[PDB]
This record gives sequence, structure tokens and C-alpha cells, in this order.
Amino acid sequence: DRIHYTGKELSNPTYHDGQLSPVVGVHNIQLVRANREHPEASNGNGWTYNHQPMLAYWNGQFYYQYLADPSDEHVPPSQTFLMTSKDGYQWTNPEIVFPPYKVPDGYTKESRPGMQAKDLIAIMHQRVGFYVSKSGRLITMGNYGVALDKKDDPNDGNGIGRVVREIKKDGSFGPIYFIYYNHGFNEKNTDYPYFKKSKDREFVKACQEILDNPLYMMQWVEEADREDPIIPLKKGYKAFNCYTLPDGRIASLWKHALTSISEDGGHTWAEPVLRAKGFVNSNAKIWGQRLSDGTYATVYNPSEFRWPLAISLSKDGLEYTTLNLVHGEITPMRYGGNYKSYGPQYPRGIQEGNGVPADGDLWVSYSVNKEDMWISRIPVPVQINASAHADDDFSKSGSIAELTNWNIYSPVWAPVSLEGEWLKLQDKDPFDYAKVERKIPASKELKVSFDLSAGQNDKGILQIDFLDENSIACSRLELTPDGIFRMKGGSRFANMMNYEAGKTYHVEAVLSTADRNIQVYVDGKRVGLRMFYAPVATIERIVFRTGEMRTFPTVDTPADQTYDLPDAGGQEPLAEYRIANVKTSSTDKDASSAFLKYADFSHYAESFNGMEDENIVQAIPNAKASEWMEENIPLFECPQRNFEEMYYYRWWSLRKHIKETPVGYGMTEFLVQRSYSDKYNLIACAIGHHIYESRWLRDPKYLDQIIHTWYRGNDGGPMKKMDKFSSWNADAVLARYMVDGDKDFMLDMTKDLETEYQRWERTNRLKNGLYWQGDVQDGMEESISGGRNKKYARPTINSYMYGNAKALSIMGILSGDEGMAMRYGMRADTLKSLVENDLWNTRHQFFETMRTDSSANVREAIGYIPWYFNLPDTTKKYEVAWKEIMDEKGFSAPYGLTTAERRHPEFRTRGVGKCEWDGAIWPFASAQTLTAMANFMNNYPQTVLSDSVYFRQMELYVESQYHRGRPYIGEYLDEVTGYWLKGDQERSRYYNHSTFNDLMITGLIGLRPRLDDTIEINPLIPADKWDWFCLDNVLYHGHNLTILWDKNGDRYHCGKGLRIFVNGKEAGHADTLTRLVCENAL
Ligand SMILES: OC[C@@H]1O[C@@H](O)[C@H](O)[C@H]1O
Ligand SMILES: [Ca+2]
Ligand code: NA
Repeated sequence: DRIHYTGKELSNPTYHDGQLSPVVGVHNIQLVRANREHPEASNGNGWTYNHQPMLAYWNGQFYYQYLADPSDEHVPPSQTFLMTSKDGYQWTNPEIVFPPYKVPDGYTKESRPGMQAKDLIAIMHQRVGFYVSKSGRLITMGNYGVALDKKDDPNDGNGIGRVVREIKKDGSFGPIYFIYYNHGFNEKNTDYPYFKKSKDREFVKACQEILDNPLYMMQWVEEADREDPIIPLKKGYKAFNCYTLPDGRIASLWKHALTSISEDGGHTWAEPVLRAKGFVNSNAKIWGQRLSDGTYATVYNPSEFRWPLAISLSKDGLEYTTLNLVHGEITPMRYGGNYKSYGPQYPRGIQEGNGVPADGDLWVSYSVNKEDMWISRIPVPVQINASAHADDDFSKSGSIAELTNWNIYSPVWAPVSLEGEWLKLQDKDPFDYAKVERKIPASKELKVSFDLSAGQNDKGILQIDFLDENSIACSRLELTPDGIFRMKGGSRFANMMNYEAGKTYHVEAVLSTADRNIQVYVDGKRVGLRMFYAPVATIERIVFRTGEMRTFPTVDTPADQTYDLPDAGGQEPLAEYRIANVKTSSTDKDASSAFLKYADFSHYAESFNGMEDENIVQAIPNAKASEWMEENIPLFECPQRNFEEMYYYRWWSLRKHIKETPVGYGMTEFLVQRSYSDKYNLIACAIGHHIYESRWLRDPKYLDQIIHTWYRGNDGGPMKKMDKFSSWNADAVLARYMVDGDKDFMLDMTKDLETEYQRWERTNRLKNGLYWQGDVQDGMEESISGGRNKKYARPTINSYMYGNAKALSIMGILSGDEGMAMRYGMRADTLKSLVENDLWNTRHQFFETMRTDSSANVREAIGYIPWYFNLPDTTKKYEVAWKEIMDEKGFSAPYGLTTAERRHPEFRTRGVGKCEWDGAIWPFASAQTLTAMANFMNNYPQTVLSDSVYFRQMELYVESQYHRGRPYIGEYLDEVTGYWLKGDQERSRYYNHSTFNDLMITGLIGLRPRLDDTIEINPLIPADKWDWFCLDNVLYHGHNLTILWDKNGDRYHCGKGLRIFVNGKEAGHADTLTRLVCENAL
């Protein structure tokens, strides 16, 4: 429909930069610095009105056209220059491309009776300067109008006409011809031939493409004859540009952000034309385009004044959501003159079809004060914030072109180069300074370090500011021209020390928002402590600048400037400064989180403590929980409310069970005092679940102690009641190692785990080799297949021990104990056969309990436990068992997965509300089933279950964890009604007898933990389920992982698609959601 702005962010015109934080890596590069007094090729021979640039990319080179008069706008002479560059930093000297044209003596106007032209030079004015033809030829174009005095209009449509000439591959120009004649002008009374007279047949064809193209005719409306038939839309809307939307339609922008649409390539435009709603724009033009990443961007002055120069982003070319800085400086205007006004202005980029710069970034040409010519480069995909602190070695970079993390303001006479290891700042400019900004993650506690060297101590200045997102400097450090390194405390400064030329100084600055101070160390010695002169919430930028900041101009300055400044062409004596090894760090508790911040999710914990009473308090009370969470949890977000809420609830629930005991932390299952628990109310049944979920906690002291408390909490040794429940806890300890990477912790647990395995082996094998367990001792009393006081061979314990044997064998390889590897290796092989041969029911095609005489002939949730440890072959015969996930006669029920198949006669026939396992949904089981389903779908060639099927069950598991409208994780629930079956009894509250966040992280987000240094993800969120999602602040293998998906690129602004970040640096990428693997990035 129409271009519009919906962002809340505004630009404040009492500041030069608007209090807009810039986007990352924007380089401001001055191309032309006016100097009347010392005219030269490189400044267009001392002309001081230089304005209205145009840009194109052709044969790997930038082409930059600007126009100039000697001093005053619409005061002759007047010409148009051309400039080139391979990289966009180092430019060739301005070359006169359209020279001054003679107005015929005796020219007149209706609006100027009695006046008539004598020896009068034409004024030039184009809204459009370039065209790449279909045959790859580059045509540049200009217009000549007439001004009989300074108050006259040469874009009145009584002009002379429009000229063109070819720019050739070799640099040289072709001849100059007219392409359009204003009324009363023709071949007979003009100084260049008509374009058609050229004998270059293809040059004519190229010129003719411009006339035939209606999108170019839209840009001639201002200068051309009024009502000329070749102008598609005849109303005089100003400085047209346009771009192609994703659907093929063309959107347009003119001055004051007027905007339309065209569904026929530019012949017609949707009435009524109106301002883009929510945009802030005036005279100084707006520029929009598509970018290499397929998104869009607008560049404009968001102000009735012509400052700052800003960028707003859009994913669809219509709805613009952001507003940040491109150019916030304002060189003061050296040379006065007619209609010149302060600030960066007339932004204009590359039309569609006229070039793609090889680096894929956004380059935009603009003037400053109608005086100096500039270009800015903005890295695409455009990034707002720094995903990673500084650790910059400049010797790795050949030229500033490669410093995509630094923002650079670089005037001609205050340039920014590299000198190997050093980022260098030169300043011989009285009216300007060199400035570099380094944007970093917004931080409350901040350390910043770098080496600093001056080339002098008797001249110039350097200011070091520490800014927030609204450009508030919280303190400043200064190298003074009277030889001192000092800090700003308030109005008063503090002299920290003297300084010397040519000497490296290691500067470290330690800033704290909370404490509201800065400490400055130089060579390990503290040399200054002051308070902030201005308070901030966070610091996001360090700025190095070769000058004091400039107060002029302001919103109250008069727009017209009659004066030149004193010594306008002169120079300061050269000052140099150098910096190297810029490091930053933060002690903030979520500093490891690359994109998400805990403050945006702190509300979840707040809601949970407010929503209901705190019945039982153990080590971490509710009042400290929000805080514990910040320190310990990976952050997650997605567009779906329930999944997100559950993510934060299951950590907030889990933490209640961290319990203080004399021998260390332990992890409870019931909060209430159970009659049969061991010491400290501990229960062994779900230790597997506890470890699998708690391994993602970042502070290891909790899980370290919880484990040690089981195996060593009872006079040095194991707790007694590990004899009471079957265990997969050796697999679970090796599951922990796969997430934290800590060999030592694990290898230390090996004997304790061998003791355990061997105990179960002595006590609980039948004579054929299979393990037996009574259904009670699996934690599954009154199960259908069963066995209260029975020694049936249940696929639970048999699979748990397969897992344990497999685990201990691996611990053997890593121990260096090749005997233990083998011994437990064969224990693994053996149990794998006994399950595959003796427990596969061949009628049912399903793993099932074997009673003393034959199979129990009932499919239960336990029949999916062999895949919890990847027990089965990849053969197709087993795939069929997973069909029962999607069958309402099997396990598919309204609120998730049943514990037994629903088709069975005996399903849920042993009463209710006393913990029965003959059908009802048990989170314990559901989590075993989903972990196994995850393993199936990840590690097996497999056609039975889609992404959608996995997601469905996790979604149902989310929906099931509510009670009275609030989140709730109870013991067990009704498969049809969703009723938690102990009701409002206290004992079921916050029950810790399952996983959820392991499932979120390992199945859904699909971070697959491994023994080695490959990172493997494989989300089971289906294509198009969610426009974005992100798992951040994960402590995998002593490195900080972020995993994110951004369909349109507009959620995180770091690219489209799926991405892995290790410590905030990208490690891999994928256009869709599939398996994405990053080798050796740890
Ligand atoms: O069915 C739940 C039982 O009670 C819990 O204490 C144990 O985990 C399990 O044996
Ligand atoms: Ca200066
Ligand atoms: Na701001």
C-alpha cells in the first residue's frame, strides 16, 4: 500500500547527531574539502559551493558526480565534476565532466521584464546523473538552466536542456550531446550536437533507453518543460527515487517523504500522493533502496533542520521500524554564500540497475553545508548493536576498509589510516577533527583497555568519551596541548599525569554505572578516580576524537550565512594520536549473552512469585530466584507466549529443589516431607531427569554438589535408597560431560559409577542375562505390563543399563583404561541384543515388558526408552513402533502422551488419585518419550514422524502444565481432561520428576550435545512455525553459544536464516532450518 514509519525513536535537533546511536561500522569519508585560498585539482580548483551528488558502480569502480559554482548557489559560473574509486575511500581528483555552458546573449524570461542575458553562464542542476545501458555502457547526464540573478529559478522549465556523454572503460570521456531540449531550443541554437548525430550506433541506442525508460523521466520533471508528455506524472514532486518491492511493484520517494506505488514499471502512480506517515523529513531529500540481503533502508535527515543524517530499516520496503545515525557531525561552514545551509544533506545512492558495489554494503553520497562532498559506507546486513565485546588487533587489517567494527569519521585534513598495529588519527584541520567510535554491548560494569601513543605533547587535543545510546558521555579523558593526561570530574578536571610524545602507554579504564565512577590505570598504576560527570544506565560506545565538540550550529542559528570564517583556507599544525589492542569486557551477569538480555525476561520470575504463595523455601527463596536465574540460565525467546513462559517457569520451579544439606547441595523431588525418602528428603527415582535438566545451569557448584551428595553424602559413600530405584545415572553423568566439557569432574565419578553398575548387576539380573525390576522400583506402580514384587524383564532397567554400560565404556577410553572400555563395551553389546531379540514383541512390533512366561502384550511408554540411549538398529522394522505417537488408539491423547496404549482393555482400570501408571500422562514418561523421539529423529534414517509431530507433543506438554490458569508442574494428569489428578493438594506443587528445558534446548531448538569439538544443531521447529526464535547464554564446553532464527532479518539484525554464534562471533549459517554443523570452533 504505502511507505511508513512505526518506530518510536525520534531525532532531537538540539544535538548534532540527534541522540541517535549509529549502526555498526559506518565509515564517513570526505571526498572534497573546499579551499578557495589554495586551489588545487583535488578540491575542484577552489570552488566553495559543491552540492547535490549522484552515485553509480561500474567495472568495479565508484563513479561520483557532483555540481559546483565558485561560491554562491544559482550564481554563475556552474559546472559538474566526476570522481572515481575502486574501494570508496581513495578517490581520483574531481574532473570537469560537463563544463560551463553559455546562455545565448538575449535570452529572456516572462518573470524578468527588461532584463536580458549578456555573457551569461548557465547554472547546472540534475536530480539524476548516471545510467548503465543494456549493452554495459555508462552514460552520465547533466542539465543546464538559466539564472539572470541570484533569486532566479533555473529549474523553472524555461531552461536550455539536458546533456549526456559516455564514460569509457579506459577512464576517458566520449563527446557531449543533447538528449532533451527545453522549449525554444534546438540543434540550430545550441553548442553541442543532438545525441542522434553520433556514429556510435550503440551510444544512440543507450541514450534512447533513457528516454524510453519512464523511471528516468520521473527524475527530469523539475528541469524539463512544464507538462511535457514524456514525464509520466506531471506534478512537480522533487528528487524522485524508487525501488522494487518483494512483490515486483515499485515504490517511490520524493522530498518531504512523499510516496506512491506503480504496478506497471513507472508509467502510472497511485493517487493521492502523501507524506509517509510517521517519517520526519523536510527539503533535503530522502533516499531508499533494496540492499544485498534482500531487506530495505531509507537515508534522510529526520529533522526540519538538515542534521543528523540517519538510517531507518525495513524488511518489506513499506514498514520502516528503526532510526539510527549515519552522520552526526557538522563541519562548520567555512565559506558563506547564497542558499547554503548547515549539515549533511542531499543523500542519494545508486539507482537500481546502475551497480552493486562488490562488498554488498550500502554506500550513500551526500554533501555537507553544500560545501564539502562526502560518502558513507554502511555494512549490510545492517546491525544496530554489538553482539560481542572488543578484542581488536589492527595488524590483522590491511586498510581501514576491513574495520567493520569501528565507526570512522575521516575528513581530508584529519584522516584515519592504519599503521600496522596502530589505528591512527591525524588532524591538520582547524575546522574539523578525526573521530573513531567503537560500539560494544551495552554494559553496566565495563573495562576498556588499549595502548595509546601521541606524536606530540605541545599541540592539538584528543578526547576519549564513554557514551550511552543517547550520546550522553558519562566521563571523558583528555590529552591536552599543554602536556597533560586528565579526567573530567565535573566543571573541574583531575590531572592524572604528564605525557610524552612517541611513547606507548597502556590505558585501562574501569567504569561502573551502579557505583557511578571511573578508575583509570596507566601501566598498572592507578592515576585517576572521579565520579561520572553525567549518570548513565549503560555504556555502549568508546569515542576517540581529535578535538573538543562543537556547539555551533543550533536550532536557533540563522539559516543563511553571509560571512566566510577567519583563515578559511588555513591549517592547524599537524597532531597525531595512535591506539592498539582495544579490548573491552563486562562483569555483568548476562555479559555472556550475545543478543538477549535478562532484563527483558525478569518479568517472568516476578509474575511467578506474585501469582501464588511460596509454600516451602529451600536454598534459593523466591525473593532471590529472579537473581539466581540471571546468573544460571540460558535465555530463550520465541513469538509464542506459552512456550516462552514455560521455559522460564521450569527453571523457576527447578530452582526450588536446590536444597542445603550438611554434606553439600542436594536435589529434591517432592518439596514436602516424604515418608520413604533418604536423608535430606532425597529420592533416587528421577536423578537421571535432574542431571539432564540441571546440566544447563551455568554455575556448576549446584550440580557438582547434587551429584557428590548422592554418591558420597553418607559417611563418604552412596545414599542407601539408591537401592530403591533403577538408575541410568552413569549415562546422565556422561550427558553432563557432553555439555560442560569437564573431564576431571566426570573421570573422578567413574569408581562411584562402577560401584553402582555392578551393584545393579549383582542384585537385579535374571539367569538369561536380562535385568528385572518391579514396576514400583522403576517408579511406575500399577502399570499394565507390571510387576509389584515381580521379576519381569522390563525395557526400562534393561535400557537404562545399556546406557550406563555404554557410558562407562566411553569413560574408559577417556580414562586411558582400555580394559574398562572393553569390559563395559561388551556389557553394552550384550544388553542391546537381549532387548532387540527378547523384548521386541513381533506381533505388536513394539518393545515390551517380558513376563516370566511370555510378553506382557501391551504397548506402553516404556517401550520407547530403548531410543533414549540409541539402542535399536536403523532397520525399518522398528520405525513402525513410533506410529503409535500419532494414533489415538495408541499414545496420542488430547493433553499429550499416555503411559500405556489407549486401545488396551486394562487402560486406566486401577482407580485414580493414588499415582497409577496404566494410561495417565506422567511428565516423567513424557520426557523420556520426547528425549527418545528426539534421538530417533536426529540419529536414525526415518520417515514416520515429521517436525510437526514433535512440535505438537511439546506444545501439548506446554498446554498441560497449567492449573487454575497459572503455570503448574504436578505429578500426573488425565489424558482427556487435562486435570492434574492430585488436584489442589500441596504435594504435587512444583514437582521435580521430569525434564522440559532439556527438551527445549536438545530437541526443539535442537542443540545436540557431543563428545568432540563439533557443534551440531538441528531444530525440530517446522518450517514457518515461527518467524524468529533464539537460545542465548548457553554454556556449552566453556564457550558461550547463541542459536537463532530470523526469517526476515528484522528481529536481531544480523542476517536472515539460522545462525550459531560462539562468544558473539558467528560460526555458521543456514538459509533454512535444517542440520547445521560447525567443525572445530571450540
Ligand atoms: O510414582 C511416583 C513415585 O513416587 C516418587 O517418590 C518416586 O519418584 C516414584 O516411585
Ligand atoms: Ca581540529
Ligand atoms: Na536514542
